[PDB]
Amino acid sequence: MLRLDTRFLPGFPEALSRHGPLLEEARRRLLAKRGEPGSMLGWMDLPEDTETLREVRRYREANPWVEDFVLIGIGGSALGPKALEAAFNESGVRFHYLDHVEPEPILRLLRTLDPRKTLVNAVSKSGSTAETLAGLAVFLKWLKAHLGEDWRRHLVVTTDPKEGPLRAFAEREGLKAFAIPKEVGGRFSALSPVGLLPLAFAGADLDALLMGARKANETALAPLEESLPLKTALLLHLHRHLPVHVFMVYSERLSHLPSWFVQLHDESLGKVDRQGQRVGTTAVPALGPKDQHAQVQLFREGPLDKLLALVIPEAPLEDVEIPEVEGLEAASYLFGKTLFQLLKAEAEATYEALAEAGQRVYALFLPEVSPYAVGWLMQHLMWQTAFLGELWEVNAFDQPGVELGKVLTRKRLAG
Amino acid sequence: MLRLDTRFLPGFPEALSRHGPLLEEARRRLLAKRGEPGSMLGWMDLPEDTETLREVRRYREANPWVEDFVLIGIGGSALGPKALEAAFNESGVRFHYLDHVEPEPILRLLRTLDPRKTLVNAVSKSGSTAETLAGLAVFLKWLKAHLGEDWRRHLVVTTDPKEGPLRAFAEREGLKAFAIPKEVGGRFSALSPVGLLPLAFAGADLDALLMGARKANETALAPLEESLPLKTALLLHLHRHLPVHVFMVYSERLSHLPSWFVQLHDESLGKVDRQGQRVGTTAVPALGPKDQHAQVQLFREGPLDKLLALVIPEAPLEDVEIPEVEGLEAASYLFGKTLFQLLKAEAEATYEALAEAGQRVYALFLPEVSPYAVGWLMQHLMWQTAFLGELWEVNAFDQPGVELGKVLTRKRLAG
Repeated sequence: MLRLDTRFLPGFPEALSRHGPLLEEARRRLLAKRGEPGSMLGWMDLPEDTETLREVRRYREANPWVEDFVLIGIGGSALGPKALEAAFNESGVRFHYLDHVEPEPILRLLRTLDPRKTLVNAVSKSGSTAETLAGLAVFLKWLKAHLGEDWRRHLVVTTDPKEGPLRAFAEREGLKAFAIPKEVGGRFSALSPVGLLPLAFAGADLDALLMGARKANETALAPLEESLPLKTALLLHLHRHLPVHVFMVYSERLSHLPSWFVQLHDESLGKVDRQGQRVGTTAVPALGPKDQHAQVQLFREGPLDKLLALVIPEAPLEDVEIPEVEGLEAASYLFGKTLFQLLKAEAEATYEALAEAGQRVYALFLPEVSPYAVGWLMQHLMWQTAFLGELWEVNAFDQPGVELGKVLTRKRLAG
Repeated sequence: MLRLDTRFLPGFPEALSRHGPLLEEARRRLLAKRGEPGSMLGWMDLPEDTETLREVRRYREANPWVEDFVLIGIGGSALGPKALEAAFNESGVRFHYLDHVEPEPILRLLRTLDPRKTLVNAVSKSGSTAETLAGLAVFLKWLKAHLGEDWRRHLVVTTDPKEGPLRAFAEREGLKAFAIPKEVGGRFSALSPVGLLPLAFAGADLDALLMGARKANETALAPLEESLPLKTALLLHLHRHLPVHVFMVYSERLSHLPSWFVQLHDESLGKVDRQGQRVGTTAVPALGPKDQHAQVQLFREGPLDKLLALVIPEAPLEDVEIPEVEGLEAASYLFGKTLFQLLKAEAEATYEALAEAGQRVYALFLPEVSPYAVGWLMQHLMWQTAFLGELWEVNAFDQPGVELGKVLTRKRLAG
């Protein structure tokens, strides 16, 4: 059960009632856009597509030879997969993310990977993302050079079902391809094959992941008092006057989740509203307890300009008891305790410390770090973001600001 | 040679001139503090220690059996090492960082690493950091159980030369130990054995790293016009009221540098000044070009409340030509160009786009990503930060805010 804790924000229950109408209206506006072509709300439906999932799995089982999975993708095509694979890799398959174009790290891959054991997954919604095309071209030459005509079995594409150069290339070469639904933006595509394909090779429980996401869907359409997504949307809305929103996760397995959320929040809400005003808060990634040794100092004695969300697990999947050390008595207070016990204590300690310093902070508790709880959390955050899009009167599903950089890049490349 | 570019900040030359006296005094105040025990300015001298790096090299050479290096450390004892090792690993030795206490990831390491090929490095300045003592306890049991009498050779300690439980433990057990100078704080310890030891096993050029840092020391003492650290200190100072400071690096090899800077900036300047006021800006990490697909959208159309610094390399160490692909004509504009050429184009393009959007942005150019250039950059930033400590009238070398969390943690664990 994903649980919202606002022990340090006493006025919330009342503020929720007060803003009930506003929230109901924001939700009404969003839902009224479904089915409308181009509204980009397809991410709502991904958790219900259990058939594509079985298809992804079948393909994975038909290719047990894969030892190295090279995902050539950037942004929405990489952050979700990275976040999920780092947390649920049970298969031992090695994942390499080409979410950049710096030559050296890529040459190292070409020189250390066995072509016969490598599967390249080119991922891009439009299929024309510059970085991905560049990386693909490099890996294609490599594949053909080492595998001859047997290269095609080593390249799988994930892109729009009909449009774009990747789709066309896949059709032309008879390559296996998965689809990113037309109405699903890259930023909201984590639960589509974008995330499902690599997770299948990672041997994660895809069914549990989607089960969690479907539960989040239920909370999104539930009565206000049970609509967690609307509650957290309100929390951010009520603190929209604070420029920074910190997303801190107390888990190493979920070390890549903060980055995924930063993109979700930043790219969705950093927009010009209906009123022509530049809006959006700055999402800042953090991990616990490591960031108690990097950013907490600032949260504690720096400006009171932040709204902090802490994601805390309540149980481990497999704990470890901290053993006694002869000759190291200074650590005796730890002996007998478990690592998760230390993890949880630090999370609770920091949560309190942040509140004691006057910062506005709340927590989202996860029963444990599992596909079910994480799928719930991610889908929840996508809903949160979508609702905020209504409350802030912006288009939460586009990204007008990234176009110029692409044009200027082409210019400098050509002349 | 590091290069500062302020092409999109036309009023900077006048501002530098006008604030000349202020900057000169900030520098004088900092330098006047040297010599005085407890000033925590030992990081200025690390580049001139031409004895310790030899000792580090000899130790490494005497242990060519290491295939896996497990660094148990957090915050200042982990970020510097991660940033450096990720950028300069030439040996292929696999590094594992215990900068957390979540049970599963650690259990995975205990079950997949070969004890005979593993070297454990416990790093902590105080020697009593909770997370590190817990991680060490666990690995100690593991080492003893699988290595017998030869366990001691697989554990090396990096801590204060005289204080703390780690120092005492190392002397009691006859373990190899390296020293973090008394006057060197954790977040300023990257060029001490904290970073030198792991870098040695990574096969990187330690000498070049310190030489580059020495160059930065020179710039810190140079005439104002040539003192890059005082110039960037001014830039951050002139935007001290803006809540956010983005640090974006256009390199994958340096993917861990932003995190290192965030701790350096946040923990040092997020303080209560001498007038009792809360000060400090929020450092936000970013990587190029991947963040053009995640955070740039917000920088482009969101609030103009940031000062952005872009770190851009000017040359690759080894480039890669993007090969033409038969059947992928939509990518022909990339054929013939190189990966670095693309990287550079995107960096310049984004730098300009950010300025076009009205954001206060500047760039720091590195000749290439090398120990020399990066050592220069890191030392430059430490000076920048120390100068800012004077300009903002705060103690940039302590961290009062993290104590409560530790106290509450012990309280929780006890009961």
